[PDB]
Amino acid sequence: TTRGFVFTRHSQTTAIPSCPEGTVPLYSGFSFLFVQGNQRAHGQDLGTLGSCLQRFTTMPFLFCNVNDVCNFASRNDYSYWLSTPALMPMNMAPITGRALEPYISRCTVCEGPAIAIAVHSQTTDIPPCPHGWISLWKGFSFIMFTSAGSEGTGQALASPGSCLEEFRASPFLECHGRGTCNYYSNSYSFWLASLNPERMFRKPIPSTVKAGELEKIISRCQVCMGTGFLLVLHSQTDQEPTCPLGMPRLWTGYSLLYLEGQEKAHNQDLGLAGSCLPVFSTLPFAYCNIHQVCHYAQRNDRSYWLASAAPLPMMPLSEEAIRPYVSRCAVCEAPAQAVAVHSQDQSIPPCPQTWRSLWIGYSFLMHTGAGDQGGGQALMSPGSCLEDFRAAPFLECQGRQGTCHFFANKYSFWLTTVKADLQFSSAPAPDTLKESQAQRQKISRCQVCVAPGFLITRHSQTTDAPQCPQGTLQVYEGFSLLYVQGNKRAHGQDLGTAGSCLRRFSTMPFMFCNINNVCNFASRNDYSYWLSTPEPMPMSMQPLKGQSIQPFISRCAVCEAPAVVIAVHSQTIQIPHCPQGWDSLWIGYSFMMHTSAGAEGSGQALASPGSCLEEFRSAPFIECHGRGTCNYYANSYSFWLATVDVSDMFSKPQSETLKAGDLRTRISRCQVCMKRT
Amino acid sequence: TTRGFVFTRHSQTTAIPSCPEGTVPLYSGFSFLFVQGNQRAHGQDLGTLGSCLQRFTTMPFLFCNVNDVCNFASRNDYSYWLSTPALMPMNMAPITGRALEPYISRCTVCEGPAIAIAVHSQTTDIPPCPHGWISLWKGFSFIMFTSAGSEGTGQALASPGSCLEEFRASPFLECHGRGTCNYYSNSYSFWLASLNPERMFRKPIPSTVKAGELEKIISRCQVCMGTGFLLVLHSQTDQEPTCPLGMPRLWTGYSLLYLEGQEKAHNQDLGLAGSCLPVFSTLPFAYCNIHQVCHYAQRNDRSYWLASAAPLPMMPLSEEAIRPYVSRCAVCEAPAQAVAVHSQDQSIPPCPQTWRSLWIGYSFLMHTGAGDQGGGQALMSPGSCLEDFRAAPFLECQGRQGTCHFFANKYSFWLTTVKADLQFSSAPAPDTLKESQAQRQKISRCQVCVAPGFLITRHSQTTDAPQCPQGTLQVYEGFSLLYVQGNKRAHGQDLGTAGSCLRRFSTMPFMFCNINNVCNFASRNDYSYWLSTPEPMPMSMQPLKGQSIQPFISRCAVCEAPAVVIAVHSQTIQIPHCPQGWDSLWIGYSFMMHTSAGAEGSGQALASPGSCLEEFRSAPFIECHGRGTCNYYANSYSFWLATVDVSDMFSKPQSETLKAGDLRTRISRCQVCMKRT
Ligand SMILES: [Cl-]
Ligand SMILES: [Cl-]
Ligand SMILES: [Cl-]
Ligand SMILES: [Cl-]
Ligand SMILES: [Cl-]
Ligand SMILES: [Cl-]
Ligand SMILES: [Cl-]
Ligand SMILES: [Cl-]
Ligand SMILES: [Cl-]
Ligand SMILES: [Cl-]
Ligand SMILES: [Cl-]
Ligand SMILES: [Cl-]
Repeated sequence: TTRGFVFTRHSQTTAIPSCPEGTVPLYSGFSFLFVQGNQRAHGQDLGTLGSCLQRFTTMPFLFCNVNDVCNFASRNDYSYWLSTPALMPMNMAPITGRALEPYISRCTVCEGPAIAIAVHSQTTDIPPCPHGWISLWKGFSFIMFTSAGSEGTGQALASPGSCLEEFRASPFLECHGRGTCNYYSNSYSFWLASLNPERMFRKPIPSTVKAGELEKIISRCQVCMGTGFLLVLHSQTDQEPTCPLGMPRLWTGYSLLYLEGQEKAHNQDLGLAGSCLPVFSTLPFAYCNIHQVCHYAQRNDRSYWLASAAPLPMMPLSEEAIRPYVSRCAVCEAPAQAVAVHSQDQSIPPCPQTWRSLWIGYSFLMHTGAGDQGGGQALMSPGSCLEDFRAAPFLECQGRQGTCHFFANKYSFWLTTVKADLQFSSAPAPDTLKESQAQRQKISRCQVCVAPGFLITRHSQTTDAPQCPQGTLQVYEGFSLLYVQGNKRAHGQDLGTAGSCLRRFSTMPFMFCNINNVCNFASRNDYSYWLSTPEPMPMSMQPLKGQSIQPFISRCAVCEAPAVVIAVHSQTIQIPHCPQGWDSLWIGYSFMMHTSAGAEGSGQALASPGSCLEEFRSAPFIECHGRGTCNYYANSYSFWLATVDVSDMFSKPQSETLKAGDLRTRISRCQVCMKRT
Repeated sequence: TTRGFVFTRHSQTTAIPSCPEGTVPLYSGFSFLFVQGNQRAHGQDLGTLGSCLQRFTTMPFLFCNVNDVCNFASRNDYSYWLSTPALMPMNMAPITGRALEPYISRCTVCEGPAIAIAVHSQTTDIPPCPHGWISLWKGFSFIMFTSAGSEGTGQALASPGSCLEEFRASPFLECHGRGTCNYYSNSYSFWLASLNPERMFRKPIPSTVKAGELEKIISRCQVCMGTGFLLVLHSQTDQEPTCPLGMPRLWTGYSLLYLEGQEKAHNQDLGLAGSCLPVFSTLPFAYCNIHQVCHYAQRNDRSYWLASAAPLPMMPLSEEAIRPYVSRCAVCEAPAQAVAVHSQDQSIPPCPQTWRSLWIGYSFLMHTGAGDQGGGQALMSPGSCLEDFRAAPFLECQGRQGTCHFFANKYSFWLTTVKADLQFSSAPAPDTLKESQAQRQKISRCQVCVAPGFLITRHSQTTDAPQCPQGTLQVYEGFSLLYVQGNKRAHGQDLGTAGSCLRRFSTMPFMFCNINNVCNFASRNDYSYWLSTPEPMPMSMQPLKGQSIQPFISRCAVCEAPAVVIAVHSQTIQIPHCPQGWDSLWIGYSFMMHTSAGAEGSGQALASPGSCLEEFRSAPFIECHGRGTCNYYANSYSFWLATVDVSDMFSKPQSETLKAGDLRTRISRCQVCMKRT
């Protein structure tokens, strides 16, 4: 019955969890939440296999530099794991060694015949599964978390990872490269709140709860399995959108862009059903601390939503005045996966023949709100294809104040057109565009299409386009885009997805727009980052410009596969076996995250082929700028999953500095696998 | 007896503190710690008059945008105040309204005949004052603090503000524009630790203490008054420097650059005695939480120190191996204040005649270490003039690990030479310099001189240089530098100091250097920011380049004054009176901080003339880039101290959005005053 749809279940105890009825176990492990390296957090969604590591260690990664030197457990980095209810020592000492085992949650990776999703009631009642869908488990609506330095990450709200079966004010441990784990007083968990749906557009009522009553303010959820895929539509108006003909509507709601707790953004991809919340609030979440206290509407947190085209307000909108400004959404049951295609051109890109066209739009890439926070869309996701271009596509809600507003620091970023024959030859030509039609003519266009198969991306890490893996068919060739950085905020593209493969290269493939309806292209200090090749730097070590950039940029192919493709990781020097019933596509090294300018960066999902780079490189990417230059920089860092022998589990990490020939002895291996059908 | 040397004393109770014997009170108020606006913290040193505000409110500032609109208490910003021992409600409810009064510490601003400094024992014993100096009070060694989003700030370690008379695990309250204040579980205080001086170069011993024993790990201090000024020397070698002839040596130590707690840097200016710590440690501090628990060496914090010229290590230096790599320092008693003069030229700038020359060096501007953290030097401070140029002038110590190392992401930033006759005409010419002599020839030179008077800076906010205020003499004219941003990290120059007045303009007045001994100028994506003029943007709204930049840049004058100059702020629409015995220099508006790209920014000290801008402007500064462009941007924000009527004190801030004609009705006024002699 199984067809390659893989999810994780977490016990939150020392017990290894059983797979739900109708699904089969692939392997079990320890519940891995996120890493924090060079002050940057990078997580693995709890519903995906990347959150289940077979080998526990307080330091599951290492980092490498442009001098071809790697450092393991030798600086001041962190890892975080879901915990059990085991009580900590009374003297508040940390735990080390094998004594850690009773404290770490266990997990099991399961394969099912169809996708598993989470649905949330946003009340204290358990929501029903969508009609026809089968219940896998019930739980509590878990969103995000922060710990050291207020760094953290979150769950996609339609992922099973957003539905924890046991409520915990303190669901996770902070661990150090030093070998210790503990709970700390700034370790915070964030949950969807139980809301009054009649008060959507009214000021939140503050509440503080203590042990014995914490669950009275927490939303409930179910994880459900049903055939088909989820298609998400955002109207960008105050009217609910209608589903494509033949696709049943599962629910409607309000277009959630991101939530911000303790000044840390947690975004929902607009193409995923977690971006469609049935119950709006200026503050749809609460947070809890390790002292078994939860606070709702007691500090300074906020929310961000896609906006309608109602006229810009001159001052914050209060309570009921908010309603006409929030975009609506629908979640529809589709027979296959929808993807966005982008042209980097004024012309609308056609859907491949036999692929059903759903809508056409403009290429929406990323956004920044208050502070240095923001987020962005996956270019392979329909959430990157908005039917209506808007310089100001989103609003901010001031949480407790019960208002929303468009403040002047809001930026939207859009993929731009690129002249096909001028690639490399010239620097981006800066421009400032003040009229909406002028702007629309410089923005990349897109079309959302239903694909009969699955798309994966492969990167050659050379100047030659790679071949697709056995049994797949090349769709197009391109250039390996790793991430972009706009207004200092980094936003990545999953290297296993088509957004990491742009058909046209530019050092500045996007522009930004403000609430004054003025857009600026290549006119500030922004970046693009690309996987790179073995090409050595010039002896002068000056940045490359123009045609001299070409030999440095990795190429890629997007490949059409007949079945689902995943990556698995051994955490050893051995190649991990593909799960039974899956066939090998390629092998590689476990690539997890990266940072460069301002220590901003992004990372890979371990479940994705993008986490399995076929050639290890201490310096796998090059940094480009809107002014038309590219170079390597001394603070460009790569992060890799580490090997963990049985003797490395639980014990103090053996800190080490490794030079060139001895690097890959500590790098985990991986295999990219495709379900056999 | 008084001669214009002004400091603050804090009671940490509801009692208004008396001034120490031999000093006279100027006014009293409430103990103000820092603001957090647009996710950026900006503090007022607790030893300075900026930490004593007469009118308490939970929202003492507002912010303004490039559309000439200001917003007061309408977003999600914070203020922080020193607290009393008053107990909070049992249900953990926040406090609002007049009920806040018993919780806010009081302060008194005092004038004395000479400077007041803090000295720290780094033990549980009280240190003696330097020989001949008079004790003002005793206390506990307070460094820094973090709260929401792990934002916070710190005290200069030779400031009286680093010596709190009562130890408190929870010394401060977090307040909101909403009108609430409370303690939160992530509100952390950081203190110098009690250290074993025999274990300076050994691994820290971890400790966790609870109520009743917290002070057993906390350093003690005294605040002392003595005639003369402090001169700080850094050898950049493992040998202690010798004081200039005629200047008694007060102490020697190790060159502290910055400390990092919860991933937040707190820097010590290298020209201030807080950068010279007698007792080295890889972790010289501990932290406490509001649950009356303090932790030493239990997490992942670190320290940074100036380095010697010993050869670069291939792996971290462990314990005793550290010693030859840490720079030494001396603190000397000087008869007048020493300042740095910079040439922006290969030629050494001469000391003004009659000013005593102390040393010559290279212009050291800023630095970045792990993550997005770092700091920098005031160009008027001798700490910006290092005798030996070093691409890698500082090292990082990994705290608990008991190691130090030079990792590849470390950057040093140096002020560069500027061709006098090429200003404005051409964009900066990018260059990559790989040889030390080549680098030294592109770096600005400096000389440290003893000045017989005091220097202040005035900004015209027009294209004309301003006149110096009455009774002062112009030293030079220049361009108004507000701050720089390198590797995304912002670093400001106090607008009341000569570092905010550069004789030569460039959009890129600095370069950066890495541990591979390679320096890069105008070759990445860095910024400079300048006070601006009334010049309107071009209709195209494209960035300015070349000679078109000139009409946008504010000019300044540096002025020599016969006596100390301060600013005072009314928090009302009325001009504050100068203190008795002080004469008026100019009046203005209370300018506190600013942010632009990435919401990075800097701010002003309320004690400084730099916090008193003579013309209010919603958009007082323009953003320039290393590529040679300048423009205004929609996220360029200014922050101003707000007016607080008696009816605004304690009560809920009356949130308001203000347009152009009604802006200054909510802007505090100020006066710049000079001691009459
Ligand atoms: Cl580490
Ligand atoms: Cl803690
Ligand atoms: Cl809140
Ligand atoms: Cl604004
Ligand atoms: Cl740019
Ligand atoms: Cl570099
Ligand atoms: Cl506010
Ligand atoms: Cl809390
Ligand atoms: Cl620590
Ligand atoms: Cl490194
Ligand atoms: Cl630059
Ligand atoms: Cl802008």
